[PDB]
Amino acid sequence: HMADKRAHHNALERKRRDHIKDSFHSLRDSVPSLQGEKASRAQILDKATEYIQYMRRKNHTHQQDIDDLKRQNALLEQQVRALEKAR
Amino acid sequence: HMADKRAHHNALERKRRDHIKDSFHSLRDSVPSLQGEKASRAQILDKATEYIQYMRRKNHTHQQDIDDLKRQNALLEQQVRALEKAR
DNA sequence: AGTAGCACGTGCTACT
DNA sequence: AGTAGCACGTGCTACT
Repeated sequence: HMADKRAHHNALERKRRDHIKDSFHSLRDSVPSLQGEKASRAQILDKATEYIQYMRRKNHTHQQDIDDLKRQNALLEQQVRALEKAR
Repeated sequence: HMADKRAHHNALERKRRDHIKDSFHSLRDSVPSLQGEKASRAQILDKATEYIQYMRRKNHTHQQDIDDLKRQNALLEQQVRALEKAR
């Protein structure tokens, strides 16, 4: 019957929607701005998006800084090895 | 009437849900894994969560590496300035 | 044939 | 008094 066909479809929908609620919970706890405080689904999506843009830019600049200091370490190590050839 | 009260509540719900659909679109485009390809809402929430854990760890190690090279640049710059005092 | 996924509707709580 | 937000239901498309 229809009441049997609906109850089965409704059951499969709740179990799938409980997995989504768990994912919002996990995502909300992944953003330090929303961690521990009850936030709406609109805020979780938007803040995580802003936080991903922040992490990508900050990780990009840090990678640039690592390359700078490595090149600077290379010129310094070579200048020590050269100055150590003198007396 | 009820049909008037429902239509107004349904209208406010669609406009709010269209903003959430826009946020999933923005979030999906923030993850390089899901960018450009049609992904479900369960995947957007889970992959962004995995990508945030990845960015936080990789940004933490890069910050650690910047501190190492800076301390190493400091000992190298000092060793050059000392060796430059000789002849 | 069965279902994942989503648009849309609905009624309630808890706010403003 | 009005509504944001959510749990839950419902019917369809598009897959397996």
